[PDB]
Amino acid sequence: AQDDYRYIHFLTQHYDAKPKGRNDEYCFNMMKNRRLTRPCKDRNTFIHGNKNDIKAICEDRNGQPYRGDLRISKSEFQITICKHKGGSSRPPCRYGATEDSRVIVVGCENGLPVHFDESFITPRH
Repeated sequence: AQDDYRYIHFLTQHYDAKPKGRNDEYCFNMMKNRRLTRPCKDRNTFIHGNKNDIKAICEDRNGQPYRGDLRISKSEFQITICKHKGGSSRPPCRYGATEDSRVIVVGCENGLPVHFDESFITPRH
């Protein structure tokens, strides 16, 4: 069908793949690169994982319906949450990369995963 226009926006924003650095200057170089985080937008999750498996959170099986609209994934995805620590004004802002490795709640629009909830907590954290 080739419906690869819609959630490319989603996978630019959130999804990454290969955090080669899960540090601070990782997230600061992604602050500069992605540039939707000016003047230092604080929290922002990147997801790392298989790209086809992000797509297949909007199956129904491999991401089951949570709260009659939303999806909760099957697989634990890596999430590197660049969460801005320290002084929040001018660059160098830097970021507190707090990694979790957990199931994610996303939401689908159209039947493709568009939304990302950063609200989902595990009962471990």
